[PDB]
Amino acid sequence: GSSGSSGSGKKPYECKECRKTFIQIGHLNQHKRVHTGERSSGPSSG
Ligand SMILES: [Zn+2]
Repeated sequence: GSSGSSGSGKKPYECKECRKTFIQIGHLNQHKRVHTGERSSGPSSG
């Protein structure tokens, strides 16, 4: 099951939704906001 190639060294930041990292705080400062809402839009949805 679990698996992961070699790498993924100490990462900078880490989102909460897409759990994505960011080299610079600026790129995240804006992204973080992008996660305003649009939640629970998977099942029984388009
Ligand atoms: Zn995100």
